[PDB]
Amino acid sequence: VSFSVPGLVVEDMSNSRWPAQINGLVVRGNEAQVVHFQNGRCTTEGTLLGTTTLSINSICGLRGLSVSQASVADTTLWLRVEEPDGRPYDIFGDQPAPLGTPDFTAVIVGTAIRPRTASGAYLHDAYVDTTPGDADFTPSTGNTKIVLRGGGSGHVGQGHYWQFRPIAVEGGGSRPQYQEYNLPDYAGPTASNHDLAPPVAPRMPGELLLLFESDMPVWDNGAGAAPAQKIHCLLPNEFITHLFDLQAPALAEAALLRYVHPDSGRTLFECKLYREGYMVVAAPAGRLNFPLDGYFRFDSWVSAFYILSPV
Amino acid sequence: VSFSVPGLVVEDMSNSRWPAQINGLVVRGNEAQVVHFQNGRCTTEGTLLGTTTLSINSICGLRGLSVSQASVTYTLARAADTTLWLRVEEPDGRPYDIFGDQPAPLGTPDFTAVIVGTAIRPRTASGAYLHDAYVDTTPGDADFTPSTGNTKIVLRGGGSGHVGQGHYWQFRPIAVEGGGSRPQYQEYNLPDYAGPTASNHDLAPPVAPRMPGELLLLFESDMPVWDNGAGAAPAQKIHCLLPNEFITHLFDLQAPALAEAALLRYVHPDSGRTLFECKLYREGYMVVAAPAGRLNFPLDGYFRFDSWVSAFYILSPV
Repeated sequence: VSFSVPGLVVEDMSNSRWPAQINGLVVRGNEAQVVHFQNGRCTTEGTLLGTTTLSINSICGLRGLSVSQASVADTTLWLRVEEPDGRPYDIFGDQPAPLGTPDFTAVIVGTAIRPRTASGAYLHDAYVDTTPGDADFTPSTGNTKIVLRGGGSGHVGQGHYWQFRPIAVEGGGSRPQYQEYNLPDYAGPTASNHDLAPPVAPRMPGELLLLFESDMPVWDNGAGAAPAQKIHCLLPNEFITHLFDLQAPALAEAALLRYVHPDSGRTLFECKLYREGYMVVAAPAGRLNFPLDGYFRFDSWVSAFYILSPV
Repeated sequence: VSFSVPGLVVEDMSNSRWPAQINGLVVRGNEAQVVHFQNGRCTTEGTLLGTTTLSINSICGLRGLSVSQASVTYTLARAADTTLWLRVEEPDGRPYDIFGDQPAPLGTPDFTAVIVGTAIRPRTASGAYLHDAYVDTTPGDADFTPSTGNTKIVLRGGGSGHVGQGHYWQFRPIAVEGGGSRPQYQEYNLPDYAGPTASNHDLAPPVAPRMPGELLLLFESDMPVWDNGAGAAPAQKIHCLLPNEFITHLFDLQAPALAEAALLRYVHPDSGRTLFECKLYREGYMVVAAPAGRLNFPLDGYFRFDSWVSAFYILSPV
C-alpha cells in the first residue's frame, strides 16, 4: 500500500481538537510548554493515539448516561462517561480518557443535550471546568460533572443519555484562563494521568513545528470585551481519516510533502511529515503568509537528516 | 483511476446536512414529499451539487460581514430580541455570486424550521462576542433571503450595541424549535431561499428511485430540540444521502462512472461476512431491496465497492 495525503485544499479542512474550519497556518517555536495534544493524533501509518476519534462531532466533548450524586441558580449533572460508539469506557485501558475528551484547561461553554428521552427531548446552556481549580473533572475515573448554567432543575434524573457539545471557552478578567497547551488532570486532583500520547518536539536543527489554526470563540457573559482566541492542531481531520483508512507502512522517518498552489502554477513551499504524525518546516516562528486554497502532495520518503528548502 | 468508497465504519462517520454522528440506518418509501436535499449532494464522480461544501463546520449555517438595516407572548418575547443583518459569503470567505450556479451560499440550511444556535463574532479587535440566536427558515418569515445576498439572524433576548456593521459573523446550528405552538420542523421541505418575492434557482435535482422494488437508504442522526427549557417536545431525527467522509473521498478521487450504479456490500468484521448489499447510483444516493423502516444492523460495519452494475441489476433483499 503506497502512501499518500489528501488532495483537499487547507481551507476545506477541519480542526481535530475543536469544531472549526482551518483558517491559518502557523509555525511554533520550542516554547517552555511542550505540545502534548491528546486529540488530533495520528501516525502516517494510520495508528490513532491518545483520545483521538474519527467522529468529528465527538471532538472535545463528553457523552453518556446520567447518574445520581451519591452514586459518585445552577444545576449539576453527573454522567457515567462512555465512548462515541456508545460502548462503555474501559477504565484500565490504553487511553487517558474517553475518546474526544477535551485535552486542555479552561472553562468550556457549550450545550448539554438529552436527545432521545421518551418523556421528551431536552437541552440547556452548560459549562465544563477542565482546570485543576475544579476537583470534579474526572473522566478518567468513569464519571464527570457538567454544570447547567442558570437552570435545569428536575431534568437531571438518572438513566438517560446526555451529550455535552462545545461552543466556546470562557474569557474575561475573573474567569479561568484558556490554555490550549496545558493538559488537564483527567483523574482529578487526587490521582495521576496514564497512557498519554507522547510529546511533540522537533529533534532536527532548523526544523520547527507547523500547526493548523482555527478561531476560538469566547464567552464573557454578553460583554463582548474579552480578547479573541485561537486553537491549533497537528493534522486536519481529513488527514487523519485518510491515513487511518489507508493503513500504509512508513518507509522512512518522514514523507516529503509539497504545498501546491494551482493559481500560481507551482509549489510554494515544502515540509516534512514525520512518522509520529506532525509536520515541520525550515522557517522561523509566526504566522505563514500563504493562500489557503492550496493542497499538500506526497512526493517521496526521506530521512530525518534530509535538509528542507527554507519557506 | 478506479472507483472506491471509504472503509470507515458507519458509527465513525458524520451527517452532511447537520452536525452529528451517524447513529441509524433507515429505508424511506416514496412518500408525497420527494427528497430534495441541497446539502450532502455529491455524485460518484466527485461532482458537488446544490449548496454542498467540504467544510463540515460550515454545514447548515450562515456567515459573513454585518451590514446596516438600510443596506437591505411571541410578540412580547420578540421585543426583547435584537436583529442582526449579514452580507452572506462562502466558507472560504469569497463573496457569494448572486447570479451563479447555486440556490444559496454553500452550507445554507436546506429545510424549513426555526433553527436555534449561536451567533459568533470571533475576530473583532474591540473584543470577541457571542449570543444565543435563532434563524426562521419557514415561509412565515419574509427575511430569510440568502439568495439575495443578505439574510437575518435574530439574537434572543439581547445583543443591542453589538450588531454594528463591518464585522465578521457566523451562525452555527445547535437545534430546532419543537414547542407546542411553534413552527414545525420539516427536514424534507425546501425553504424559499429568495424569500416570498422571488423564486429559487439552480436547485440540485430531486431524489427518487426509478427501479421497482428499490427504496432509498438514508443515514440517520439525532436532532436536538429546543422548547424553552420545558423538555416536553418529542424527539427528532435528521437524514442525509451520504456521510461527509463519503463526499470528501469521492471529491478527491474523481473517478469516472463506468455504469449507472456501484454495487456495494456492507461488511461486518465480527460476523465475518456481508450482512446486506445496496446500489450506489451515480447521482449520489443509495438504495436497497427492502421495505420502508429502520434497518436493524450493527453500525460497526463498512461499505465495500465490488463492481459497476446497470440499473437493471437485481439486489438481494435485505
